[PDB]
Amino acid sequence: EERLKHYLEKQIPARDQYIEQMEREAHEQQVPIMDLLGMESLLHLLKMAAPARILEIGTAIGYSAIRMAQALPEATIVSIERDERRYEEAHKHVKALGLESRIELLFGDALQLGEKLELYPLFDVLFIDAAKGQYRRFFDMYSPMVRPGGLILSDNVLFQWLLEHPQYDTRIFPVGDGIAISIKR
Amino acid sequence: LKHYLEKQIPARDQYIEQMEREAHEQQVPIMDLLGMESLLHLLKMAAPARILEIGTAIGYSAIRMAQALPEATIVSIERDERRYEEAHKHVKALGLESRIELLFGDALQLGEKLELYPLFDVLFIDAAKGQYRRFFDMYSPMVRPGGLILSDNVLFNQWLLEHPQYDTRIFPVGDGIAISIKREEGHHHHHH
Ligand SMILES: [Mg+2]
Ligand SMILES: [Zn+2]
Ligand SMILES: [Zn+2]
Ligand SMILES: [Zn+2]
Ligand SMILES: [Zn+2]
Ligand SMILES: [Zn+2]
Ligand SMILES: [Zn+2]
Ligand SMILES: [Zn+2]
Ligand SMILES: [Zn+2]
Repeated sequence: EERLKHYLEKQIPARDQYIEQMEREAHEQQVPIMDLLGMESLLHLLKMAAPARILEIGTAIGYSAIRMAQALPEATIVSIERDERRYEEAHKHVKALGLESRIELLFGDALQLGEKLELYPLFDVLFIDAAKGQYRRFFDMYSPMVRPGGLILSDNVLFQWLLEHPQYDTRIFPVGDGIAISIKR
Repeated sequence: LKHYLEKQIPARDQYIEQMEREAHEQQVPIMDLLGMESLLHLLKMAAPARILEIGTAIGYSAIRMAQALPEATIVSIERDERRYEEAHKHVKALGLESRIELLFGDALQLGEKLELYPLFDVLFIDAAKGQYRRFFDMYSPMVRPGGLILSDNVLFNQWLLEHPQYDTRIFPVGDGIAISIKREEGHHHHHH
């Protein structure tokens, strides 16, 4: 509701000038990114969970990975990105902010990166956007890489096997178009 | 979407359901069901070991948190003698006495007692109950860095939002829940 959203949106502080330009670039180049309010909510949920390690599927231009790394200065992010041009942009944006060492960008097809990643230590958080497709495939491949007690955040989940998945305690939260928060048993 | 979220509620133990109807029929402060379910999920996500609550009422929130977090301990403070006695019986009913410690007293008079306890991961207070700000100031130093202060009934706030030692956001669930995350000479002047 506009009243409530006006109230909640006035609470959003300014980002780094470089980050605000990234937001403009994404709009200009029709690259979806999370809305400012949804993003502040997600970053707050992550701060509450206090993760050391985050795996994100679908880097795009690196906006979400950079926002997370900046909000969680002691976390490390691994982010997977298909395409070279978005991947290339993302790499430069990460480097621009000196975040190479805390954001590992993997290029490219998450489907043939799972063999690499299974030698990594378990992740505290997995972030997947159901809207980028192959949702069931990435959940299956990467959920085993999340620690017990850990979180899978599924953006756009409703846009049932998840909700009824025996190993996960799942609830949908009103962030953006609905985000599933699944806590691993 | 918002209609789907409206219905997102699993059945509670019959005894808990009876406590809910009782709170309603007897007009005892109780967290609304959708806010409660969201709060419990956020707590599970944060995995706190030690929770302090100011305002036990009849023990509904203490009980539901203890049930959601089987490893955690809860300390809860209530000033109304009738409510405290009822809460104590409900806690006993459910076999939860070893994990829920109920204190009868005025929280604003119990600071020195509570200082003795180990730091809490979560402080739960109610923006709709009296003395909210005094409770915040008094008990926030008893929360660990990185810990949470959760405030119920925040929408249905400037001082809270700009209080320096906390990173606070308001979540639009139930009646509004604020989640505040705790941040980490004289003659001497001669000679130096
Ligand atoms: Mg309420
Ligand atoms: Zn750029
Ligand atoms: Zn390939
Ligand atoms: Zn929408
Ligand atoms: Zn009524
Ligand atoms: Zn839950
Ligand atoms: Zn009763
Ligand atoms: Zn204060
Ligand atoms: Zn209400």
